[PDB]
Amino acid sequence: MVTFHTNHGDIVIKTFDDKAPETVKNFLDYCREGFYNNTIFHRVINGFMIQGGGFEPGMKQKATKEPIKNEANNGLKNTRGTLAMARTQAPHSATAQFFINVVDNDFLNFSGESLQGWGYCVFAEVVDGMDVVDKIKGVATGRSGMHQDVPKEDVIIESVTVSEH
Repeated sequence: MVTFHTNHGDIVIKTFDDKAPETVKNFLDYCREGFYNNTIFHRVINGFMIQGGGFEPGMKQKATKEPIKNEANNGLKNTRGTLAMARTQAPHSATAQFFINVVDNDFLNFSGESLQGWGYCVFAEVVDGMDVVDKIKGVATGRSGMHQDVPKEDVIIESVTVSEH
């Protein structure tokens, strides 16, 4: 279990370790090491998703570890409340950034091991705190340089709690 302690409340997450083993290992390593502490949700698009795990207040992008294999061929779907890894164009480019689907986003789902089909790897889901996710998704946003949909007031992950068996 992972809990993001945000300045708007707790987001409580169950991870799908066996379905996305490299992804969950990467995520938990960042959690346990404090990487997500003092990071923001820097991209909030109502009716789509909320994204974080990369920037400190002031839009300061942190150094990450090397990227991970895309495990989206695990059959898990980007339904409302799931977490998936953000990434750039290359399939195996995810590092620390993740997003929470706020509606079902079928168009993000894996359809093939290809540039257009690889999709976005689901590795966890919110089990409590969707009210907090729903508060975040409705905040006022604007531009920061190249970035769009940046909350005008910082939505901050202050700390995390990891519990494992």
